[PDB]
Amino acid sequence: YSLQVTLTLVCLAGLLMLLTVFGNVLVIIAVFTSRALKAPQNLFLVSLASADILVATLVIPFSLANEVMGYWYFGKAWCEIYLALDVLFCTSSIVHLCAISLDRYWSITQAIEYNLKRTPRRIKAIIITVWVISAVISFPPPRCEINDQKWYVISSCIGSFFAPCLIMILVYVRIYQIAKRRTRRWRGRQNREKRFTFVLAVVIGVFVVCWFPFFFTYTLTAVGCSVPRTLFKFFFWFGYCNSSLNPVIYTIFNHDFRRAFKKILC
Ligand SMILES: Cc1cccc2c(Nc3ccncc3)cccc12
Repeated sequence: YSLQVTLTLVCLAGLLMLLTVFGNVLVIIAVFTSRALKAPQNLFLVSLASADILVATLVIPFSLANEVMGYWYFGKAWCEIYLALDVLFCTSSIVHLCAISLDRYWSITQAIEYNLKRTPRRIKAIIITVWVISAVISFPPPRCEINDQKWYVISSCIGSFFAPCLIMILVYVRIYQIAKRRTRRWRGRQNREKRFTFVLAVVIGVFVVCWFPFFFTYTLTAVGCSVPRTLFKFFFWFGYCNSSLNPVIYTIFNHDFRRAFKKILC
């Protein structure tokens, strides 16, 4: 492997881990320290931040060690569990994003009924269901490689990314259509149209641009195309990289969160 570039790589990934943990814990605090943030829907954000902190703190070094060291030095008793835990954490983050999107959609449409049914008990039930589905989809599993079973890989990739991606796309397309239909003083309204298009396109695009390449390229390898070469590692690294940005997308566009972060910083 590289002799000085390894220092550049290890340096860069430590930077990544730092940024991730920082932002996610900032959220967990703001959310836990802000009275205006005492809403049942922010439990999803808290769970997502906790999952991302766990992944960044523990899974990254083993993958940072791998590639860098160049081989799996830790106990072979760990690859079969390291890979599964990585899969579980990433799928849990994705499912948390999808559940947050679904809650937003159900709050925007059928607002009265869903507000009647927005109990913290239901919020916790959804959180536990997400975690249990993440555990179920990760229950099946000098070197360590990811699983290569075609059927298992295809099923896991499909049910862990493609379904939540489609659900998020549909829900946010519906939300965009609703906002546009309700869009029609006038300068403020037209400014608001532009603002919402943005906040949604960023949310719709960061997740896709960060995960679709890996999962696409992942299946491509599984289906047999396997054209991805080295770029897969870059696509792989884009995915962890996506987690660090994840809290920013979901918290910056909310004033109650902005002001809480400003208070915390100052
Ligand atoms: C099916 C599945 C779902 C979630 C994560 C997985 C993973 N780990 C990654 C992959 C991309 N970025 C960060 C971590 C490896 C192999 C399969 C996975």
